[PDB]
This record gives sequence, structure tokens and C-alpha cells, in this order.
Amino acid sequence: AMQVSEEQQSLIMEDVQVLLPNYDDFVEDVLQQFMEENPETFQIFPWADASKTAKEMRSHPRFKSHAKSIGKVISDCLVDLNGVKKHEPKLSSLGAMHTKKKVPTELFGKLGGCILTQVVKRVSEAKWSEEKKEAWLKAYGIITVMVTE
Amino acid sequence: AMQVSEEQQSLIMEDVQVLLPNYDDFVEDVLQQFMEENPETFQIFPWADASKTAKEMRSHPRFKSHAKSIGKVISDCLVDLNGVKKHEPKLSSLGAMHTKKKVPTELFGKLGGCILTQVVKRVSEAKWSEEKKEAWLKAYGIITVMVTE
Ligand code: HEM
Ligand code: HEM
Repeated sequence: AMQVSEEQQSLIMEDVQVLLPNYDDFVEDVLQQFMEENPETFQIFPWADASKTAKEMRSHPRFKSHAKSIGKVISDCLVDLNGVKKHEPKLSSLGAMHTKKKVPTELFGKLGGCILTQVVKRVSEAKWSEEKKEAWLKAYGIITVMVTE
Repeated sequence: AMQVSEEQQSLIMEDVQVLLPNYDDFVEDVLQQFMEENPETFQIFPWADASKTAKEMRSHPRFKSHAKSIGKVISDCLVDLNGVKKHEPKLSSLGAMHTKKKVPTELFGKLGGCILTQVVKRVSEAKWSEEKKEAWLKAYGIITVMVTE
């Protein structure tokens, strides 16, 4: 039941289109808010420079490049949620970076709150809905499993 | 006095030539021994997979790629120790990865012991000497400062 309905896939694709024209900005907004709200990430991300604010980090090539990388895994999963197992072997080595010992498990929940917040910011008020909220949350759950397992 | 004598530069260049034909193997030998002797590096290197031995990690593309990266910084410094400040801005972002909080400071000493051990393994017994030992140790000290400061 790690499967989304066809209607959930479709609601997601409809927000992916809204996000596509500014997709890189969207993903950097997410990582910047995540780092603002969870300051311990400046010790977990090796490239993060603890003498700078998240917003100062946003200019750094290593912030941009980490956002582009997670941005790609998320994009590839969102666009075909049920067929996500095709990405299995290219993913593969993510598991070892995301163990409980390296990444405190409650940070996954936090990062999903940040994705949902930036999604709400880019989607129109008229289009956002409870059903979309549940489709994105379920989607985030599947992406989570791919990156940890 | 972060400066090596011309004679120390020259003793180093003479070992760099011995290492060049197998340089990548040499640097992977170093990282593999470092990870065998200091098991906590499997929590510090994010890509390291704690369910595997260092030697099993050696096959992984992320082990090979991390060894190639440190291998390049070391090579570039060794070949012109006194003029190392030319590399300053390409280095730059290494500092934030190597703070005391992210990397326990006594591990620098450990990693330098591993470089010296693999250097002794590749250099002939007839050529290795006390003066070379001191030239490499001093060289390692300068490379250390470049990567932390
Ligand atoms: C399901 C959500 C997540 C996705 C899709 C994701 C994606 C990725 C990807 C693709 C990489 C490898 C990037 C590269 O090769 O440079 C990565 C690395 C990493 N991630 Fe995640 N990640 C997620 C959750 C988290 C969380 C919550 C944290 C907490 C800080 C986190 C921390 C890390 C760390 C420490 C690494 C090695 C990171 C790095 O090397 O900068 N990840 N992630
Ligand atoms: C003077 C000796 C050292 C040199 C020349 C060196 C070199 C480098 C380089 C060039 C990088 C960036 C590679 C990249 O962009 O992917 C790096 C990252 C890193 N280094 Fe070092 N390093 C040294 C000492 C250490 C020590 C003793 C440790 C202890 C574990 C260490 C742990 C790390 C960590 C956690 C990172 C981020 C590493 C990674 O992202 O895998 N380094 N180092």
C-alpha cells in the first residue's frame, strides 16, 4: 500500500507542472528553510559552513549542487511514484548516507514539512486542497523509503 | 617557518616520481588503512557504508572518487610546497568540512601516519631516510593547514 492512486499521481503531476519553470529555486527554498529550522544540519551536512546563515550558504556552489542532487531524486520519483523501483540501483548508495546513526530519524518528518510548505507557497490557493496535501504526504513517504532502504 | 628547505622539496619530488605511476592505488591504500585503523571514520565520511569493511568499500565509486579528490589536493601541494597559497581560493570551502566539531583533531595525525606508511611501502629501503621522513612530515603539516584554515 506504498502505492498511490491514479488520482493522487495525477494531482501531483498537476503541481509538478506549476513547479517546473522555477524548480531549482523551489528546491533551494526547501533546503534553506530546512537548515533555518533545524540548525543541527550544519553539523550533519559536511559542506555546510557553521559560521554562515542558511541564506548566506545558499550562494555557495556546494549548497546549489546538493539542492540540484536531491531535487533530481525527488523529481524522478514524483513523476512516476508507483514505478519508483526502476530507480533502485542508481539510488542504492543513498541508504548508507541516511542511516539512523548518521541522520536522526525525526529530521525526515521535518524536511517533509518544509517541502509541503514550499509547495503551498508555489501552488495557487484555489488549487491547493486536502486531497493534494495527502497526495504529497504519501509521495514524500515513498521517496523516504527509497532513500533509506 | 611553514616553509620547506629546497633540499626537502627536492627529496619530496624524488618520491613523487616513484609514486606517480601508481598514484591512484597509493592514495586508495592510504584511505583504506586510515578507515581500518580508525573505525569512527565510517560515521564521519557520509558515503561510507558501515555494514562493509574498508576493503569492501574500496570497490565503491564514492570511495574511489573521494580518494581521487584528496589525492589531487595532496599532489598539487607536494609539487610546490612553498607556493601553496596559489591554491588558497580553489581550497577555500575545505575549511568548513574540517572543523574540530566535524573532524576530531587527532585524526589528522592518524591520517599522516597512514600516508607515511604507504610512502615507506612504495619507496625503496635504500632510498628512505630520516631526512625524507622529516621532509614528508613537514609537508603533511603544511597540507593540514591548507585544508583547515
Ligand atoms: C527523502 C528525503 C531525502 C532525499 C530525497 C535526499 C536525497 C539525497 C541525495 C540524492 C543525496 C546524495 C547527494 C550527493 O551525491 O551529493 C543525499 C545525501 C545526504 N543527505 Fe539526504 N535526502 C533526504 C533526506 C535527508 C535528511 C532529512 C537529512 C538530514 C540532514 C539528509 C542528510 C544527508 C546527508 C548527511 C547526506 C550526505 C549529504 C551530503 O553528502 O551532503 N538527507 N541526500
Ligand atoms: C590534510 C589532510 C586532508 C586532506 C588533504 C583532505 C582533503 C579533502 C578534500 C579535498 C575533501 C573534499 C572532497 C570532495 O569535494 O568531495 C575532503 C572532504 C572531507 N574530509 Fe578531508 N582531508 C584531509 C583530512 C581529513 C581527516 C583526517 C578526516 C577525518 C575523517 C577528513 C574527513 C573529511 C570529511 C568528513 C569530508 C567531507 C568528506 C566527504 O565529504 O566525504 N579529512 N577532504
